[PDB]
Amino acid sequence: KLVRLPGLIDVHVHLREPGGTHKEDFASGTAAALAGGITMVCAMPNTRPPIIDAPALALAQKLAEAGARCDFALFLGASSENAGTLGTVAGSAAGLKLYLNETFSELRLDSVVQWMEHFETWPSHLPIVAHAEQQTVAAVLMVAQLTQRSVHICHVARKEEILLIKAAKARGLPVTCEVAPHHLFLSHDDLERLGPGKGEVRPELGSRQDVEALWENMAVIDCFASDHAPHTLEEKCGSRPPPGFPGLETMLPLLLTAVSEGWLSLDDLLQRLHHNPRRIFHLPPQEDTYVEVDLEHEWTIPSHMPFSKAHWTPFEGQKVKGTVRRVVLRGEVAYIDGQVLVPPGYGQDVRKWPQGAVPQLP
Amino acid sequence: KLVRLPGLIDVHVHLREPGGTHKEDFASGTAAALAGGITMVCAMPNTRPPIIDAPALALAQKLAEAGARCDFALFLGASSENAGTLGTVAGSAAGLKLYLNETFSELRLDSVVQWMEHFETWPSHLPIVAHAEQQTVAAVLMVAQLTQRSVHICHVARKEEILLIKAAKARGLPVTCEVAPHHLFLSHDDLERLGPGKGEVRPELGSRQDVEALWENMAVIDCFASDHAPHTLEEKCGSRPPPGFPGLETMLPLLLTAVSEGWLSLDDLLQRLHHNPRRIFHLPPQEDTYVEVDLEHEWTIPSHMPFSKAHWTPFEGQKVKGTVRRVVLRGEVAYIDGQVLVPPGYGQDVRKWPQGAVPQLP
Ligand SMILES: O=C(O)c1[nH]c(=O)[nH]c(=O)c1F
Ligand SMILES: O=C(O)c1[nH]c(=O)[nH]c(=O)c1F
Ligand SMILES: [Zn+2]
Ligand SMILES: [Zn+2]
Ligand SMILES: [Zn+2]
Ligand SMILES: [Zn+2]
Repeated sequence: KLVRLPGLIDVHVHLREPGGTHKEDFASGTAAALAGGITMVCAMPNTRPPIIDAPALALAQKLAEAGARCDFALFLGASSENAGTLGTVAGSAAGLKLYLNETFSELRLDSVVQWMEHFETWPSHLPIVAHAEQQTVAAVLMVAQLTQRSVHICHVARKEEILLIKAAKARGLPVTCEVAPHHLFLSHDDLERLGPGKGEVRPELGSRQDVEALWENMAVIDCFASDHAPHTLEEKCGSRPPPGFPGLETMLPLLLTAVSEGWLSLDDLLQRLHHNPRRIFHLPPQEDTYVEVDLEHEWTIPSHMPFSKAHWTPFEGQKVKGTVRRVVLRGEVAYIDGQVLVPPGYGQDVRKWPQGAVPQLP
Repeated sequence: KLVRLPGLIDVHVHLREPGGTHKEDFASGTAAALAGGITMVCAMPNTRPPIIDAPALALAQKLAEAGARCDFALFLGASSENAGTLGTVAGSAAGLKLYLNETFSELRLDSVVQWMEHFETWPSHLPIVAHAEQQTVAAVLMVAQLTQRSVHICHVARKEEILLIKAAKARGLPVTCEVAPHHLFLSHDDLERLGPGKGEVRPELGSRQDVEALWENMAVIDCFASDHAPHTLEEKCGSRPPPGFPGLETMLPLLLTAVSEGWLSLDDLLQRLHHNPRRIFHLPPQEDTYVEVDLEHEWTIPSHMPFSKAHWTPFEGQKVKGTVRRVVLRGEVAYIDGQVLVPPGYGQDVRKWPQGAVPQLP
């Protein structure tokens, strides 16, 4: 007996096109998405060139429209130079992403005053999300209150962070957050197995106490999002390993295993992979779209999942219960039992749908 | 310049058919809904006969399918005799409604043990909502924790109640709630104008401090819902006035006025009249459905709105800014500038849509 789920949404993926297509491209990454039961993705802007101006966004839109197999929205990225320049294209993006900790030079902000400038100039009705670790969570929350608007915290990974967000919500502050599967299912205990290269990720893997705190505070977690961050094994095992894990193909099997174990309910999962992503990012419904899963099938994650060009996974060897059997996207069979059946280019930019525009006052 | 909104959802209406059709019927009440920018309603079960068994639900479904002009789901009602008997029809209903304070004999529960029995036997994946005032909020929350499931509190009307819910959410308990417009825009101060008959409503009108507490704690309010409770003027002004206000045609104009005044944002409104209703009750999207509003037009609420058979309103004389200009429902023009253009029977039972079934484990 298969269970029908709505089309799931991952609001945090890195699809590496343009400029890193040996790691992933729209076609391979959205294949990975569909195989993971994900029918809509929001793609981060730290590509090469990064999506920090209108020409780069225009290029990325065409690459995505030609390569994506599932539907998508594209983030714009904040830079030290583009505050106040994005007004005409802001509504066409998923939102604005701030890299407030480590990143490459083009996305680095050197002063909290630059964060303030972005919060002040980005249209107030559109989403802002932040990579903000440890005290940076408190700092960006302060900037949000000074400018009287909301903020969404990406990949919350620590007891410290979820408890700060919990306190902020108790005071009625408009903050939401997401958690990635590696911060719920991996910890320091796994670093010996993974090694120092494979294990590199930002936010880093937490302690067992961090993991337990995120589970205990599930009510504070608005979304799950993979932070699909593909790099090849050569790169992860080399002399300057880049941080990040691929995760699209493993995130739903891991969470379905947790559901089967009673760690959270099926509704808890669907709030965090469907309803709350929709409502935080104003993402439109997908007509005739659904995912059929088998909650009985037991399997062991292999050394690499079939589709991501990363060709490795930190979850190798984990026993899971739950698998994606079939995905229907806008009335076409998109995935069955390991076979992707929609071509590159089938996916669409949801921000161009009339129902995908963010409502605003005139 | 008109603003396009998604199709709004009111999860708490009384449409009085069967058995009170001089007060309202599916056709007139859903006309009122469309004129208020509402494209989907959840209808309460305290009709005559009340919707407390499978035959009554079957009758109500046909009456709604023949009379409704917008889409709908129908609540089942808890009784002293039907716990453990609703399993085969539960998934076809909006949810289960508990009347825990005043109601008529057929829906009265005489013991908290009967509440426990309903929480124990109603399928755990389906919604339960409660009329639960003052300490009854705490009592039903206790029953929800004893049975390890969620509950939704209807029309929260008091500082006492919203602060108790706030405390429950801070402890991570699965509770949501709704607030009706009369508890945000009317108070004790209005009882002299309204008189003792018109002013009868349950929950009663609150103090200015109650109203201010609900606004201050907007972050705790998950949904707005009208509690559209129509009775004729003759009945409201008679010797045994029934409690309740009509509200479908006034609720969005009132809240749009608040948005124009800066009391809450347009997003705050759409979370509470669209996204959160969807996700709490697992209600499906409506394809090709949207509402165009004019946020500039100033007008004064008259002595009766055009469509509700109640033919009166407690908001008479309130100055509002904001009006519904056009409603499109599933690709047909449903309402323009005071004219309803879809016939009785156009509306459908969303629980019969494949996307409208509540996901559950096998
Ligand atoms: O793009 C990446 O690889 C990446 N990887 C990470 O582990 N963290 C990031 O914040 C990031 F942008
Ligand atoms: O149906 C009604 O009129 C009604 N009216 C109210 O004012 N409160 C109720 O709880 C109710 F069921
Ligand atoms: Zn990041
Ligand atoms: Zn990332
Ligand atoms: Zn009630
Ligand atoms: Zn009611």
